Amino acid sequence: ESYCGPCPKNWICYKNNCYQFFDEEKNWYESQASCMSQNASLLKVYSKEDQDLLKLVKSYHWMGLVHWQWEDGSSLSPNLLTIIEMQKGDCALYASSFKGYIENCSTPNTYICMQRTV
Amino acid sequence: ESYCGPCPKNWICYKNNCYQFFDEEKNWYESQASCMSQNASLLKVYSKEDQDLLKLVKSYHWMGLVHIPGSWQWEDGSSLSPNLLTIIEMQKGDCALYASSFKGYIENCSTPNTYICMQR
Ligand SMILES: O=C(N[C@H](C(=O)Nc1cnccc1-c1ccc(C(F)(F)F)cc1)c1cccc(C(F)(F)F)c1)c1cnccc1-c1ccc(C(F)(F)F)cc1
Repeated sequence: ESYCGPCPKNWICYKNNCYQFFDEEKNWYESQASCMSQNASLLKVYSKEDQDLLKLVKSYHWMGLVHWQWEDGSSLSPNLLTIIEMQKGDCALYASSFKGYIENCSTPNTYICMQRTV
Repeated sequence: ESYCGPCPKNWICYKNNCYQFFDEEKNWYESQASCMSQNASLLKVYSKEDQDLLKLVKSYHWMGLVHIPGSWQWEDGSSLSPNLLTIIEMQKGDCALYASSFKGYIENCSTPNTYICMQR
């Protein structure tokens, strides 16, 4: 047993990360700004074990991966995501299980915001 | 305060409730026993606000709602709140599957289904 967080009330907490799904479709840049306004960033995938809840995510959602590195400038670690071509573009949609579909950054999509606690 | 729980280590926490999805298909009675083995119960729906994450649940899963011939009641013996679930009959049964958004499908208790456990 343990506690999870800290997270704001409207976020799912899993292994001390906070996740929130946004159903209003936006391009990658507008989604990034939305997460920032919530003291967060777009989903960053850094651990298959500590983020194994992402195996259960359905549909396709902006994550913070750009052409590959994350918003915060950090690199994509190997053996975390299978990146699959789909549409010509420089952004990627998260899909289960641990897949990234390359997508046009200007195409509206739903998105996942995430806050790390440490 | 800003922490959620307590909950078992690898469960999801939301508004101080803990949830775990089980992909193994079991009948209602086996699912109930599985949650109890983990010091939990099958999903109980009490608030569309506190449990609005249930709007995002895909597919159908056992919850702790049973018919006692009476009315629909939860495992713990408490009553189903009105205006919470829309109950839809499509099989002869005394048990119910949760489906989004805030629906309960009457289902044969013996039919294997995936299930959701919950702890508070
Ligand atoms: O992924 C979407 N739904 C699955 C789903 O239920 N998947 C299953 C598939 N097959 C079978 C079962 C599930 C499943 C069933 C019950 C639970 C339970 F234990 F919770 F009870 C969890 C999973 C999902 C995944 C993680 C957490 C939750 C939640 F906790 F909210 F219930 C739900 C989904 C679908 N449409 C739009 C948006 C989403 C979505 C996107 C991001 C996020 C996140 F996490 F990033 F915020 C959450 C939801």
